[PDB]
Amino acid sequence: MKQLTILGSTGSIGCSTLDVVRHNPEHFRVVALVAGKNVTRMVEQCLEFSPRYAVMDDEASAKLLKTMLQQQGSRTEVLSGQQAACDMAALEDVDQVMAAIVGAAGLLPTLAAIRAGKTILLANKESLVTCGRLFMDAVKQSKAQLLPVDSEHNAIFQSLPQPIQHNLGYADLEQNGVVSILLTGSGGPFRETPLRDLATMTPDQACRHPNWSMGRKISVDSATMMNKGLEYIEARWLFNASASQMEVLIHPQSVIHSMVRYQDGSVLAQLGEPDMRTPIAHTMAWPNRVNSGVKPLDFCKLSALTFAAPDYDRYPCLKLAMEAFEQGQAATTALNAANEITVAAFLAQQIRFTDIAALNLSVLEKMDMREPQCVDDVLSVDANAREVARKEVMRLAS
Amino acid sequence: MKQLTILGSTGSIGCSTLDVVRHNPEHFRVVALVAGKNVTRMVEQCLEFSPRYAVMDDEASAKLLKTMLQQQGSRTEVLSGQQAACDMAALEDVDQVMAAIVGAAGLLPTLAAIRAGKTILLANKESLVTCGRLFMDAVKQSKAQLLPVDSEHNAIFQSLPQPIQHNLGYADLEQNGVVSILLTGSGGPFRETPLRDLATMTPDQACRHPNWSMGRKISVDSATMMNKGLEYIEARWLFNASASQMEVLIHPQSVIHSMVRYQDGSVLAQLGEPDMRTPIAHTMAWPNRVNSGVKPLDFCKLSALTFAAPDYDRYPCLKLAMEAFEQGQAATTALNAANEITVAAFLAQQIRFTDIAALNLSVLEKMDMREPQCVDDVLSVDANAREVARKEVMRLAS
Ligand SMILES: NC(=O)C1=CN([C@@H]2O[C@H](COP(=O)(O)OP(=O)(O)OC[C@H]3O[C@@H](n4cnc5c(N)ncnc54)[C@H](OP(=O)(O)O)[C@@H]3O)[C@@H](O)[C@H]2O)C=CC1
Ligand SMILES: NC(=O)C1=CN([C@@H]2O[C@H](COP(=O)(O)OP(=O)(O)OC[C@H]3O[C@@H](n4cnc5c(N)ncnc54)[C@H](OP(=O)(O)O)[C@@H]3O)[C@@H](O)[C@H]2O)C=CC1
Ligand SMILES: O=CN(O)CCCP(=O)(O)O
Ligand SMILES: O=CN(O)CCCP(=O)(O)O
Repeated sequence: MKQLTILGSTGSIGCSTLDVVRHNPEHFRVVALVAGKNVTRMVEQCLEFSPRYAVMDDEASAKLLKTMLQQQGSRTEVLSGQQAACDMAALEDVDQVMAAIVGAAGLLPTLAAIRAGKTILLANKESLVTCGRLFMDAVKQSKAQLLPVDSEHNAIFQSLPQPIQHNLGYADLEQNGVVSILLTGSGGPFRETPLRDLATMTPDQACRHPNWSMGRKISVDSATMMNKGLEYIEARWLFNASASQMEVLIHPQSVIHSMVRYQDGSVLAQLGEPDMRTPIAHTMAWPNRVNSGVKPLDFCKLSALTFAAPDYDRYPCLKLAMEAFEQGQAATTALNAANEITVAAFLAQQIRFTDIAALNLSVLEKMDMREPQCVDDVLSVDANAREVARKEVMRLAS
Repeated sequence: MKQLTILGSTGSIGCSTLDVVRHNPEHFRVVALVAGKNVTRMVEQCLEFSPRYAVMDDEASAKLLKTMLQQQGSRTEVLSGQQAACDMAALEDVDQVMAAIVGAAGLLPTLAAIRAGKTILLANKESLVTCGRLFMDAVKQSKAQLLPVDSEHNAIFQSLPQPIQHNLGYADLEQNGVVSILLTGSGGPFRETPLRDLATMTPDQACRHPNWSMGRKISVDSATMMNKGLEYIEARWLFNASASQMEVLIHPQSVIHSMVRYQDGSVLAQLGEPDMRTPIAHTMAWPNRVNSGVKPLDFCKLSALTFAAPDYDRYPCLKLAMEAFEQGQAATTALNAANEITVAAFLAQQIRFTDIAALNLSVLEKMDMREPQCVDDVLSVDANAREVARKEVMRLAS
């Protein structure tokens, strides 16, 4: 049996992860749950799975949680704060850490798991994007194995040969017959929206993905295709790919999750229902397999699968992220930090949908800072670009 | 470097194979070529690649070949007949044998390669279909590794995990997380032809595949979907799959070549241009990769990819083959033998297109014979069902 600490257990991926455990009691046991403010969800999960520990990031939420748990007679002890999260990710009995906190806030707890040599089920993409080579150095230095959870990177992982799978980010693609990595695809809920209508799209409209049920941040990133930009940066670190070995493709139907080109013409791909339990269960069981709760993909009830090239006028964010990689880690760290702030601003109805890409570009220009040489510098650049992002948000606020 | 005997070098797959060699002189060398009657093609290939030996099955064709070769000053020695083919497939210097003769005639030379412990690049599907468990017993008994060349079985092979790849036909699918094998797909050139028009389709119309350039036999089998029936039988032996672990799906566009379901919902698939150099080059280089001459599949210039369930009224042959597997090896051997005769009859304009499935059914009923216990019995059943098939052909001939 394998034992998990789940970071961000109350989110969409954390809930999908717990459902995989729920469908496989004899293979998986949850030792610790870690979240932020969602008390009702955490108390559902603590009473159900009886974890040893439960962390809420915010102190007042931990108090409410302990009151309900101690009333029912639960054995789950409640802690709080960032360091508690880091300690839960480094427990001796833990075999796997589902890194599924949203944004760069999940960096430090995820790095604690990596320093303790845990198997990292990596979903929290903003952490790798913002930390870059320093994240990959930390994994190599320790005894830790990265298993990508993100639909796209998991699909690519499953379509890569074993020398790559067993030396992720350090193996050579060309030596193993890989020409490029094909990153798909959805294109968001405003794919077919007229360009001049994009600015009037509300948060509720941006969070209604046709195929995916996700958190709010990641759903807005799907709409702007900043998600694909962040996954592009991430894929280059995860799979040791250069700009010329990367491709980006819109696939509206979200059936194909991503692909890998090979020298002989072959393209290996992962397919299935647009449902995160599948890739989550891939990593939890790898190199074996388990049932995830997802039913078999019925090919006779599908929409015709199409592909199209991404239009940078429709998706200014994609361009921002792809060029931020060429600009370096300071700009990338600054971009991700800015995108976190502007997406939050958009959801709070402070700015318009298309203001996300305008203000993101603005923050990047106003940032002038040295390339991070350590994790502290990564957080200093992140903190400083958030300050700038907030100022710009208020420059477009009613 | 690796050295090949190519069986059926002058056919469509043999030509595709030689083009892979042509694109990789430093990785591949042809020691021997083996064909039937196509003298102009064999003399092209002997003068180009300067093989040690060249076999033509028919004696008069070997004479014509030797005349031209000895005039130019070629070092290639010409032999003839079936035993010569078997000896070429068992030469000490040979590393790989491309089994690409059409029909059951390729059985014995392919079995010679298997007894000599060669790496079998298996394209000749009628040999495995007609020989069944006895073919798989011969491979296990020897030091031989099967690498499927057929578009579909190669795609499946590339989408299966390594324990299956390294113990093909003897490994357990369920233990390795495989739920089913998804076999696609094209549906032939008469897919959208009205049912009542099928009987007036000419040989020339049946050999015009939208996506594939193949030999005539295999193209008619695509039109009746007997090809998919033969690949269904073959897939069950190659990958140790039961009826419930097999699926059949029409995919008109021929972009996806076949897929594999997994327990967690995952479906791994191979994609690419409909071009046999790709899967051929997969096997020749495996587990490495080489260039095959096939360009990268442009996803932005594709037709929408559709899938549909096969209709047995449109494709009576598919039903015949799937049920012939339940009926045993004698019926399967008899069916394949009958289909060889009727497809030949159709191409020679002796019977109509839809007469293929009628006469195939007829032969099966009139056959009453014991299950083969050895290779000799397989050939006795094959020989006897050809006799019957010929009689039935003349019962519908003008
Ligand atoms: N959902 C999906 O289909 C996919 C998500 N991802 C990525 O995975 C990550 C998770 O996304 P998703 O689950 O959708 O986001 P959600 O908004 O649904 O949930 C995020 C989780 O993180 C927790 N969290 C936030 N801040 C902290 C903190 N500082 N300390 C500890 N926990 C915190 C939240 O707790 P709480 O809610 O209690 O406040 C919540 O449980 C993201 O980085 C996303 O980009 C990648 C591919 C797919
Ligand atoms: N073409 C394709 O895309 C695919 C083919 N296959 C299978 O692979 C095999 C090859 O098919 P394909 O190349 O299309 O067929 P072709 O008709 O194009 O060629 C068949 C080859 O076999 C040779 N041959 C026939 N009889 C004998 C004999 N008795 N002794 C030695 N050689 C002989 C022919 O020689 P000659 O022409 O000189 O008489 C020819 O070179 C078939 O079993 C087919 O089902 C499977 C998947 C795809
Ligand atoms: O894992 C899932 N994602 O990454 C979100 C996919 C939606 P997109 O393809 O529009 O980014
Ligand atoms: O390798 C190629 N084939 O098997 C022929 C494919 C055409 P079909 O899918 O119609 O059988």
